[PDB]
Amino acid sequence: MQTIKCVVVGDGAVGKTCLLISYTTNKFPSEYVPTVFDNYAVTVMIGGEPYTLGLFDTAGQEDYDRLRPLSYPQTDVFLVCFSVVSPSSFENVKEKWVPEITHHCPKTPFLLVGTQIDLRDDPSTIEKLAKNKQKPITPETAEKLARDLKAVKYVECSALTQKGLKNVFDEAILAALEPPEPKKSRRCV
Amino acid sequence: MQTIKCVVVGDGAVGKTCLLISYTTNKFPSEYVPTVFDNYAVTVMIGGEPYTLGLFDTAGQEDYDRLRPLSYPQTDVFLVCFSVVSPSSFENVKEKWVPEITHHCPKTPFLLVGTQIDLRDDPSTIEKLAKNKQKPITPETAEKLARDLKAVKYVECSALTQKGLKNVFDEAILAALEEPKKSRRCV
Ligand SMILES: Nc1nc2c(ncn2[C@@H]2O[C@H](COP(=O)(O)OP(=O)(O)O)[C@@H](O)[C@@H]2O)c(=O)[nH]1
Ligand SMILES: Nc1nc2c(ncn2[C@@H]2O[C@H](COP(=O)(O)OP(=O)(O)O)[C@@H](O)[C@H]2O)c(=O)[nH]1
Ligand SMILES: [Mg+2]
Ligand SMILES: [Mg+2]
Repeated sequence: MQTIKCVVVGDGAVGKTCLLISYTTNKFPSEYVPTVFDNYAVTVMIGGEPYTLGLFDTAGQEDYDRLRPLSYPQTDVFLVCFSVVSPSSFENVKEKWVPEITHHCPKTPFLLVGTQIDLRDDPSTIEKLAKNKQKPITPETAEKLARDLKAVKYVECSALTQKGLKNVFDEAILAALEPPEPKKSRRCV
Repeated sequence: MQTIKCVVVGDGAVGKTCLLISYTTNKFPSEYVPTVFDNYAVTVMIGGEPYTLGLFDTAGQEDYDRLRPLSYPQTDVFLVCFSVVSPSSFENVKEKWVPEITHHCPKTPFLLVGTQIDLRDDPSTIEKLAKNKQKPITPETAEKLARDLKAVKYVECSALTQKGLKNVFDEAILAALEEPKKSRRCV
């Protein structure tokens, strides 16, 4: 009916699934994260006419490297997710994710989404980080990464406390608004 | 999950493509052989943890000279191949290959690989060599060059009889085992 496909991507355990399910049901899956890689839909009211926002989840694990890209076709905006309290995923945004996306979808915009920020203050997570890199990604450093990789922008959220969250998706909606007739329509293919 | 990139280089017709295909499939391409712009990813088991061995082929032809190096980055070890029954390929190892490789990848180890050894007796090949060539590169001779050009070592094989072949890659595996002090990764 006038679609907006947004494919979520990011290392594993980064909180991709919880982020979507949280956004869509307004309830963080506090007992079992649905093990199914599913699409989601939300009828957004952009302007005056409704738009179908297609939220697509992905399987991050390496095993899916050769398959994952299959869902990429016709995407409008991407969300490269990384857990604010696991530098691991953050490094991968650069070394793995952004490249993959660009490779397959060169004209498709993408936002850098920091996830699990609520944990930026959970001591045990900090005490665990101890391994010298006992430092959770800060907005300061993530932002530059956005600039370098050319992300439309950096937005961060907590699927647990709902903080930001919706914003991430508004930013996703606004970044995806393809032009009118223009042969320059970033819709991936 | 933990790789070892191995790029094969050598003069055309040296038996590069069959060397790979035969090693990976266990059967010499008896009726078809591509040009290769392909990649083979055998799951090697080093230690206790699996390693993905990336076998990359290259188009040796002069035309590809400025482009072929595009695959060089991320390489752990090199295989400079030359067909034992074609001195031409041999000379090119020193004059062409090692340098090219050296310049591009100054820290990446490489191995001197003699190919098509089984031909070192096919009369026709021999009698054709008659034109100033009573000798197909002997291991001893190649070995010498190995020392000179500082290759990790000289290994030879016959993609046809698969003789030695497997060894070539083991040596390739052992040569590429990057300690964490200095990574010979071609940048
Ligand atoms: N007899 C023999 N010839 C070989 C062997 N491996 C390759 N060849 C010969 O190689 C020719 C082409 O070599 P190829 O592998 O296509 O050379 P490349 O382009 O250097 O990879 C084939 O037509 C031959 O059968 C081998 O071990 N034994
Ligand atoms: N505390 C906290 N845990 C989160 C948050 N978002 C995700 N998780 C957790 O992250 C882990 C994996 O998240 P999932 O959504 O399953 O990650 P995926 O691999 O990216 O789909 C689980 O422990 C979730 O309980 C968040 O904002 N807060
Ligand atoms: Mg998931
Ligand atoms: Mg070839």
